[PDB]
Amino acid sequence: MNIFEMLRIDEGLRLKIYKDTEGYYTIGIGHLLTKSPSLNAAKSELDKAIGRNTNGVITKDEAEKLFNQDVDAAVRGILRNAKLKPVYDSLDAVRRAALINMVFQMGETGVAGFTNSLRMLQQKRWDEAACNLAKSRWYNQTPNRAKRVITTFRTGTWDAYKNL
Ligand SMILES: *SCC1=C(C)C(C)(C)N(O)C1(C)C
Ligand SMILES: [Cl-]
Ligand SMILES: [Cl-]
Ligand SMILES: [Cl-]
Repeated sequence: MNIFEMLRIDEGLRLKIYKDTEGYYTIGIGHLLTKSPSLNAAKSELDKAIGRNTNGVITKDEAEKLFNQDVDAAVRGILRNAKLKPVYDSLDAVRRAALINMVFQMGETGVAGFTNSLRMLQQKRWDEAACNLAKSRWYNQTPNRAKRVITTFRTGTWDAYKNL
């Protein structure tokens, strides 16, 4: 297991524009296109992202290209953020992946806002952190995915991703 395999499990792979869990136009391996309700706006975002006039459909290689960029953007976002960088630096490789996962799904700003959870993580109070993380819109809206990420923070193992 690694961050790519983890996120691939959590985000799936779809080669045609589809609506994510929040009803937002997405493609590939959880590549958010726009929050706009306009399919045309989403298609324009796609074309710009890929560098060609798509028919709202991409190849597996193109999906994986955007995925690589998105993982890199999540890491870059953590490292540039004053709240997230110290937490990330304090974590082991497995838990770092769990943090990258959260950033991929909700963005740098969103995760940086989890002040209490971040403190418990930095403190290495794993069970306390896990309970605190569950008290969120994030957990309520995507409970199976959040449960997997939380288990990863609680244990520092890939147990939540092994049967998957
Ligand atoms: S992480 C959720 C938990 C709560 C809120 C109580 C106190 C019921 N627990 O025993 C857990 C730690 C499972
Ligand atoms: Cl998805
Ligand atoms: Cl992009
Ligand atoms: Cl879920």
